[PDB]
This record gives sequence, C-alpha cells and structure tokens, in this order.
Amino acid sequence: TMVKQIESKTAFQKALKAAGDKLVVVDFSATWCGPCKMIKPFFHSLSEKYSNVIFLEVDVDDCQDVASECEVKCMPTFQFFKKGQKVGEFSGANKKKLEATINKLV
Ligand SMILES: *SCCS(=O)(=O)O
Ligand SMILES: *SCCS(=O)(=O)O
Repeated sequence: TMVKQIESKTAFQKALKAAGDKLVVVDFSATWCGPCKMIKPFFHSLSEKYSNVIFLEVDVDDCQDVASECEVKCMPTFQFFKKGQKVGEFSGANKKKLEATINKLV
C-alpha cells in the first residue's frame, strides 16, 4: 500500500533522489511471473511496516531497457539503495531473506 510503481526511467532517478538517507528497496518483477505473484502481498505488507524504508516497483516488460542496465537475469530481483548507490542485492521469491536484508541494511 506504501509501494510506488516506477513507470519511467525518470521516476526511478527521482525516487532515489527524494528518498534522502532512507533505504530504497526495488522489486524488479513482471505480471506473468509465477514466484513474483507469490511474494507480492508480502512485499506490500512490509511497506506499511517500515516507515523508514522506501518501497519501489519496476515492471521489466515495460522497462526492458532499465532491467538490462541493472543486470537483472531473473525475477523477482530485489535491489537495495542508500543515497544514490547500490548497497546490496539478491534474487528469488524468498520471504525470510527479503526481511533480513531490510533489517540489516536499514
Ligand atoms: S521503465 C519504463 C520505460 S518507458 O515506458 O518509458 O519506455
Ligand atoms: S540499476 C541502475 C542502472 S544505471 O542507471 O546506474 O546504469
């Protein structure tokens, strides 16, 4: 519910600017992706449990260009950002690790 959809390359660069010193979690997923749908409700629920963390969403079908530049091979892929810089990443619909990575990098 506190997740925002990134529908353009500019909205992506903007969100990372507007976050300040907060951690940014990006979910690179697609509408046809099986495991992506399995972990999606969990992602959204974490966003209303972490006021300190910015939760974002990229759709790789619309953003093939963006997905490629971020070296996304499979989905869901979660990438984590402090300031402008990437501070960590992992791939796969893993509920426990997603939470653990948020707790660690916050
Ligand atoms: S991330 C979306 C890329 S595009 O819709 O501007 O082509
Ligand atoms: S994941 C971000 C890719 S790029 O814009 O830094 O090249």
